[PDB]
Amino acid sequence: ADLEDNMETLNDNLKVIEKADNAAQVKDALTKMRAAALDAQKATPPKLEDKSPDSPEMWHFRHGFDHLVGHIDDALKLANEGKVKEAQAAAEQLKCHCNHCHQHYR
Amino acid sequence: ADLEDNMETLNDNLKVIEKADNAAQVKDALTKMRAAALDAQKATPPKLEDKSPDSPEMWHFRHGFDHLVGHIDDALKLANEGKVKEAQAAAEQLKCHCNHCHQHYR
Ligand code: HEC
Ligand code: HEC
Ligand code: NI
Ligand code: NI
Repeated sequence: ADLEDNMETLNDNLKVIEKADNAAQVKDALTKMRAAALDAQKATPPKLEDKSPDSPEMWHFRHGFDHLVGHIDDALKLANEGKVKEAQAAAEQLKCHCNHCHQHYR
Repeated sequence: ADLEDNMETLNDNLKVIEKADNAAQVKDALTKMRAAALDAQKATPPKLEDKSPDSPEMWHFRHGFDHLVGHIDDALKLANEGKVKEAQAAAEQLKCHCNHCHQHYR
């Protein structure tokens, strides 16, 4: 899968969590988001195609996925503890991670 | 200044920027936010007193302020270009940083 695919997965599944018709859909969507974020961390965004892997722009891009994965894991822990409403509230706060990275690099 | 006064400065100046309609107003408010964030960048929240300076929790707290200052700096550059509406949109996006740190450490 490519970066565009990963971003579609992130977008669809964030919306799944918001509209989840049952509690179990939340964990499943978070699981897919986690994998998409780790896959996207290994891509080069078009606006950074000139930059080397050691460039500060690429460093911040990769770090954004690490941080998103950490907050996905926090929400997964809540869901796995049965605190699914808390997990859904935590998932809503993931949008700020999308917005921040996009501000820089989308 | 203390943490609570620094936080009040950030809180009030976000609204100053939203209320503004010219580049000088936005620049002046962003400059005040920058000074507040810096004054608190080296401090320690109550819930982290018993933590090493290099602990993961302290490191994430400090990265919170460093990253907020970076995005204030980016919004300042927009104001300095006369890009009032873009600077205001960047300022509104700062709220993600506020809520992210609070949810971890408030
Ligand atoms: C960087 C660390 C990112 C994070 C976190 C998220 N996204 Fe992203 N996104 C990023 C880039 C660099 C791009 C541009 C990709 C390109 O090839 O142009 C995008 C793009 C999107 C898109 C549009 C995809 C397309 O087909 O053009 C969507 C729908 C999208 N991103 C969604 C999305 C969501 C919902 C995120 C949070 C859960 C998210 N992204 C995180 C970089 C980064
Ligand atoms: C961590 C890196 C933070 C960032 C970024 C922001 N804030 Fe914050 N805030 C933080 C702490 C640890 C605290 C509590 C301090 C304590 O000793 O309890 C706060 C508190 C506030 C408050 C309430 C003030 C009070 O006296 O309780 C407000 C109104 C506030 N913070 C606003 C605010 C805004 C608008 C921010 C972004 C622009 C922001 N904070 C960032 C830690 C951190
Ligand atoms: Ni975090
Ligand atoms: Ni950033």
